[PDB]
Amino acid sequence: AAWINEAAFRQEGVAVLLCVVIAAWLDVDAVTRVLLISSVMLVMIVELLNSAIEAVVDRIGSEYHELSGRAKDLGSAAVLIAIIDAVITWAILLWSHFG
Amino acid sequence: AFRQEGVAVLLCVVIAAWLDVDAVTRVLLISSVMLVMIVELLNSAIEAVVDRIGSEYHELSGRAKDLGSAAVLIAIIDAVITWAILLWSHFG
Amino acid sequence: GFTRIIKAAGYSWKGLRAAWINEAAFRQEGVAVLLCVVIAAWLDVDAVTRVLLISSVMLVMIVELLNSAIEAVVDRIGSEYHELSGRAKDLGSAAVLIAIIDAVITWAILLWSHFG
Ligand SMILES: CCCCCCC/C=C/CCCCCC(=O)OC[C@@H](O)CO
Ligand SMILES: CCCCCCC/C=C\CCCCCC(=O)OC[C@@H](O)CO
Ligand SMILES: CCCCCCC/C=C\CCCCCC(=O)OC[C@@H](O)CO
Ligand SMILES: CCCCCCC/C=C\CCCCCC(=O)OC[C@@H](O)CO
Ligand SMILES: CCCCCCC/C=C\CCCCCC(=O)OC[C@@H](O)CO
Ligand SMILES: CCCCCCC/C=C\CCCCCC(=O)OC[C@@H](O)CO
Ligand SMILES: CCCCCCC/C=C\CCCCCC(=O)OC[C@@H](O)CO
Ligand SMILES: CCCCCCC/C=C\CCCCCC(=O)OC[C@@H](O)CO
Ligand SMILES: CCCCCCC/C=C\CCCCCC(=O)OC[C@@H](O)CO
Ligand SMILES: CCCCCCC/C=C\CCCCCC(=O)OC[C@@H](O)CO
Ligand SMILES: CCCCCCC/C=C\CCCCCC(=O)OC[C@@H](O)CO
Ligand SMILES: CCCCCCC/C=C\CCCCCC(=O)OC[C@@H](O)CO
Repeated sequence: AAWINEAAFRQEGVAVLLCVVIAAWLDVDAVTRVLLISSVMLVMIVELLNSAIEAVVDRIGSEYHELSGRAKDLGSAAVLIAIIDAVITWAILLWSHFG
Repeated sequence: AFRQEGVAVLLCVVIAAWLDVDAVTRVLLISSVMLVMIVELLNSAIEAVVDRIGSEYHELSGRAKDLGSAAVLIAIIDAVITWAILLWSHFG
Repeated sequence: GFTRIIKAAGYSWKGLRAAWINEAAFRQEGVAVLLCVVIAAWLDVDAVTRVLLISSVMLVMIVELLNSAIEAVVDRIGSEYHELSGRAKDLGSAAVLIAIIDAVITWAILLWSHFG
């Protein structure tokens, strides 16, 4: 409900969205296509969960606590691992596809 | 309801075993369903925190539940795309 | 932008570092994950199987980190509200254990079909 109107989410969304379109056009087999799409959708999923966690922390207050920062650091780490999994997925699958 | 969610899993698992597909297709079909559960469980956990922070509404209280529900939505969508693509290929 | 990434990549490193430093269980988990990838990378399998073997154990790490974040929130709130902090932790722990089960099963089935 109107969270999709922030810049960072739009660039993240459009990046993921763009990959799904690309994956939908590539001449690959079904299992590869599913994996190409799954890897980038997971990034969007995890980022949504990371932002959701961040919302809960900011909800509590602006006064800083060590665990408040750590929850955000762990959420970011989850996204990073997701992004790496996506790059690796496309790397392994689309290697030697152009030729 | 996780009660119906659990039976929904079994049905997908039963169908997955029913169809004459190889191990890779079988792992993809079921994992996608399992990812929904994981995200839902994670979303439900986030919700449990929000609800005890306060019984009041806040800009950030409801913003979390939306982003969490969005994550579940994206997971369910990915699951449908997977079952569509694979079954289409299987019955090609 | 380019500077958003440096800032976000920095929080990620603090996340992984703090998670590593604070628990032996996490360190041993990261080792188990790291090995599994190395093994997956060297196996003589097709590209989709390779990705499946890698992708799954990665998901374990992802869910682990997300859950650890959620745990940090309920500990932040304090002792008083504990009981629904308990349910949030129970839910998140289910997500972690499910993901690990999926990883274990996936590796079993796939390595079975290949070596068998
Ligand atoms: C920084 C050095 C390591 C970086 C590794 C990243 C890309 C390489 C991945 C593994 C390639 C090394 C050979 C292992 C392997 O894949 O065996 C498969 C074999 O069937 C043909 O290569
Ligand atoms: C209610 C709207 C839901 C989405 C609208 C319909 C989308 C059409 C198909 C579902 C996913 C297709 C994505 C993959 C694709 O385009 O390749 C198709 C081809 O691989 C079939 O094997
Ligand atoms: C500066 C623009 C960057 C664009 C993003 C990168 C583009 C990636 C791939 C471009 C080619 C699209 C795939 C076309 C293709 O493989 O053909 C599919 C097959 O059905 C042809 O009959
Ligand atoms: C080796 C060839 C790879 C070809 C491209 C594969 C890219 C796959 C996934 C990357 C898309 C991630 C989109 C989300 C994103 O970047 O936002 C996260 C970050 O900007 C927020 O801090
Ligand atoms: C185009 C951008 C590249 C981005 C960097 C990707 C680094 C991460 C993982 C590297 C794994 C790719 C190699 C996998 C592979 O298929 O080996 C090559 C082999 O198929 C050729 O015989
Ligand atoms: C021969 C086997 C096919 C017969 C069709 C019977 C289908 C029965 C159950 C299908 C799976 C149940 C769970 C899937 C599901 O609920 O997806 C809905 C999803 O959009 C979440 O609302
Ligand atoms: C060919 C028949 C099988 C179709 C399988 C398609 C898989 C789609 C979704 C899999 C996950 C099921 C999750 C069910 C769910 O969360 O719905 C419950 C809720 O929406 C009802 O209020
Ligand atoms: C050899 C390594 C295997 C392939 C992975 C290579 C890494 C490629 C791109 C990663 C850089 C993007 C950094 C994204 C990031 O900072 O995450 C943001 C997140 O933590 C908070 O939104
Ligand atoms: C194969 C692609 C991803 C490979 C990594 C899989 C899991 C990701 C990270 C595992 C934990 C890395 C954190 C290491 C770290 O920060 O330790 C610092 C500490 O030892 C300093 O004393
Ligand atoms: C908690 C248990 C998780 C354990 C994590 C580390 C062990 C997991 C997988 C490693 C066992 C694979 C052994 C088979 C293998 O490596 O194939 C050999 C292949 O290269 C044939 O030459
Ligand atoms: C925390 C981030 C750490 C990132 C770790 C980097 C990932 C390392 C290896 C993943 C890529 C494996 C490439 C597999 C490969 O090259 O084998 C190709 C072989 O089949 C040739 O036919
Ligand atoms: C077949 C053996 C059981 C395996 C369980 C896996 C089934 C799939 C999803 C179940 C997740 C369990 C989450 C339910 C739960 O924890 O509720 C209890 C707790 O949250 C408060 O009562």
